[PDB]
Amino acid sequence: TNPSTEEMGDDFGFGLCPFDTSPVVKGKYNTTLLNGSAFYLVCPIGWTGVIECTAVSPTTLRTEVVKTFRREKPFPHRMDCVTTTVENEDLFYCKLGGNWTCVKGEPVVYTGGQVKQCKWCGFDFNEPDGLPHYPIGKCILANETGYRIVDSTDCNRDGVVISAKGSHECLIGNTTVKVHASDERLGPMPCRPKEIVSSTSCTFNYAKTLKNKYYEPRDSYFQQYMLKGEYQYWFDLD
Amino acid sequence: TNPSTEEMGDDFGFGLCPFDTSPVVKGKYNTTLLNGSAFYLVCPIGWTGVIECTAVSPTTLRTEVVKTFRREKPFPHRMDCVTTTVENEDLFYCKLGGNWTCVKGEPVVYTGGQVKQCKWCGFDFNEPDGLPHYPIGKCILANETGYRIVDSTDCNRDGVVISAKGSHECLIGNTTVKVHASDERLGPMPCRPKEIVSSTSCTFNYAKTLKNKYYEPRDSYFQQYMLKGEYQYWFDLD
Repeated sequence: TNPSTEEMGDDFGFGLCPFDTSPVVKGKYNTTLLNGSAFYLVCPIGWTGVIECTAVSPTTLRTEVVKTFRREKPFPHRMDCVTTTVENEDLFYCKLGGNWTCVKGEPVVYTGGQVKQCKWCGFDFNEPDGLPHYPIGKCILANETGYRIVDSTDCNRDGVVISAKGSHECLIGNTTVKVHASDERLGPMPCRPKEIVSSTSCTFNYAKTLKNKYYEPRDSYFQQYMLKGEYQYWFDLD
Repeated sequence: TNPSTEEMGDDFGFGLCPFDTSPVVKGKYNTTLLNGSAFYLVCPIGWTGVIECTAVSPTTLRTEVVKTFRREKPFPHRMDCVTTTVENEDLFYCKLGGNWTCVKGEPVVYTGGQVKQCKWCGFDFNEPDGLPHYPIGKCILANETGYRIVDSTDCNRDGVVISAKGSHECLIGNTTVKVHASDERLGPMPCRPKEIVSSTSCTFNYAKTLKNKYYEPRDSYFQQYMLKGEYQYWFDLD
């Protein structure tokens, strides 16, 4: 008295205000567990702030300070915190702090492991089948509950775009996925077809497609995607 | 006498030995009508040399030239001197000489008129709908007996050459021209095919082509000449 200064080292975290003073908060962000007398703060990584175990006269009008806990340098990572909160379902990496304090920043890029879910342009699958390269779009692991970005492929495969509204469905891997066209030239749909509806000598089987687009595989007796204009057929003779 | 010298006129014809003497001809071509003690010269178009009334006396053997008739510059054309013969079935421009005296040579040449037969690669031809330009190769009229000569586009029209031994029956005009292959790259069949064969549930026709050559026309449906490698096909898809 009056004032003081306790050079707050890195491993600061908990102490006791002196005479049951009424402390306050004024710094950079909000990450307090203030009691009313002593205190206890939660994962103050990168937190520049201070508090004065104050005093105030009710009757008269003045307010002083008996102990200042000052700070000017960052706090590196410390005890058991989490560097990754959530947002809707994206795993933005915790920028300025820890749990429930997590200020947002960048998304978490991909390093390695073994995946268990993947989502893209408005659809989600589970295994390599049908996709040009696995991983893609964005994915996650079995342990967690939010996605990790990695790639940013264009919802497009030469004229064919994977939106989420209109028109003809088709199955990549194992899941129904919508698709929306663009041009009108030759173009291989990357999505295996929906329903094979049919109807020895001259036998034919056929599906449903868009304009001038072919879907794998080619017919046997012709070796040329028997396109047509709206239906890619599949012939078979005796 | 002795040894005259009758420079026969440019309009010479009938012959007249004197006091009985079997003639002897020593000319360029072979165009002398020998009729006893009197010759007759029919069409000597550009012919020189000499011809002499030689006599034979059985006592001594002093052959005596009494009447020698001579021509000093080539003879012109006059009356019934046909200068247009043939060989088997091939006309040739009779260089020098007329009736039964066609020392043939260079070929005839076209210039117009009114035709009704043309010939090319092992098969005779009639109507214009087909070969790239009517007429072509060699042709004749209705009055003559043999063909002329005007053009010579080789019997090779895009990959395929046309010859005489099989192996596929394809038609042009109203004829029936044989044809054989030669390479693999995509080429257009220049002869409408012969027999159509079929095989509603899935109606379709098929004939025979070769490797990658297409018999016109394309089905409006798949709007591209289909093929297998050994056949070309035709649907009716209502």
